[PDB]
Amino acid sequence: MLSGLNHLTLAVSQLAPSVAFYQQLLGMTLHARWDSGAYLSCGDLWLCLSLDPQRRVTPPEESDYTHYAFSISEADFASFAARLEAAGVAVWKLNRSEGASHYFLDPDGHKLELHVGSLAQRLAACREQPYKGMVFF
Amino acid sequence: MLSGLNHLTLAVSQLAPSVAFYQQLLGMTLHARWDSGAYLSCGDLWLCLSLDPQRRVTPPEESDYTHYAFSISEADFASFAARLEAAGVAVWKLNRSEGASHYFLDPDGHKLELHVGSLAQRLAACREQPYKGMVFF
Ligand SMILES: Cn1c(=O)oc2cc(N)ccc21
Ligand SMILES: [Mn+2]
Ligand SMILES: [Mn+2]
Repeated sequence: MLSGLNHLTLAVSQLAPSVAFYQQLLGMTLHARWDSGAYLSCGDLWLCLSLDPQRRVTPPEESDYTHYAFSISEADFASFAARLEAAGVAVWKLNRSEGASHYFLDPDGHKLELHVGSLAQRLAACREQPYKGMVFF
Repeated sequence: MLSGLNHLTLAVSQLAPSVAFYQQLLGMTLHARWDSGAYLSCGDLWLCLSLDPQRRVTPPEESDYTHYAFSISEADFASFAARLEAAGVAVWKLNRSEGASHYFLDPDGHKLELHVGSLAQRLAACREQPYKGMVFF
């Protein structure tokens, strides 16, 4: 039986700016760094950055909707989003189709998101404003 | 401050086989489905499948090392790997690291993994046998 996400591994093209982005800009905890990667945590999430010569810097119009959302509190959301904006962090989506979210890109174009709220809260919101054809189990 | 992974969203080319894969084959809980996606959970993980015509069914040689690892106990690992093998699920890598790992592909070529072991376990092993260039914090 599967019990959750053990880790998220992101392929990166340049290790140093990617470590800086996740550690310095996003505030995640850096545990170790080596010539080809780094291990960070974000709460219980184990994040691995893996240096990969195959990774390309990808504009958001060239990638699909696969994305990674990080939890942030209602009290912290707006100022964190505004700080990313003021720092010049690129974006990829503006319309809030799944609640309170800020959509932004990492240095390689990985699609990231700040989101306020749990799955239970999103299901409750969807009952009132459901997506087309929505069924709840 | 970011407090964890809020959700993982995978773009999918065909919703029905992706739901069958994550719900029926992998045993995740299906909470809701709509015309263009689904919400599932796996322990604390909130997974969203998003129907996206831009998703390509991508051979593993054509994607980078970005991947998503799910937790499983050591005791359950071999029978879950055998379940995936019975269903003909392709493997994209052999394990050569600490902790059991099974590297498998979803219907669209998303790179997945079953892994046994925590970040703390990995860091302890790395302390004893550090990777090239490894620094701890
Ligand atoms: C700046 N820095 C650091 O904090 O840990 C490192 C490890 C390596 N391999 C190279 C550079 C660093
Ligand atoms: Mn999202
Ligand atoms: Mn892995």
